[PDB]
Amino acid sequence: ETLVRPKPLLLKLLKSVGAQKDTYTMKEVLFYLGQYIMTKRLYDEKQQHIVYCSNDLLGDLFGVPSFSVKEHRKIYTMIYRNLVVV
Ligand SMILES: *CC(=O)Nc1ccc(NC(=O)C*)cc1
Ligand SMILES: [Cl-]
Repeated sequence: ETLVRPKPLLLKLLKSVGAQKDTYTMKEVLFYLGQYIMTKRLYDEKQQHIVYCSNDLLGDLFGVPSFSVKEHRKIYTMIYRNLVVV
């Protein structure tokens, strides 16, 4: 029950999947992020652990063109840089 407040771009991403609160648990942020990736089918249909996020809000957010869902350290860093732990 780490509570977080997302930065503007991450809030836009969360609201695009129906999450309109301003404060979240980290678990909620990760959940919505995964729902965003799935709905927009940003993962590679043949290599489904690879997310291509160039030219998308998620890439603008993360500042990378792609990442593997298995890269937890990198993903947590990119998420942390886009919110404030309160
Ligand atoms: C179904 C599936 O792929 N589950 C899964 C569980 C855990 C992890 N990684 C870690 O817990 C670090 C990957 C995939
Ligand atoms: Cl932002």
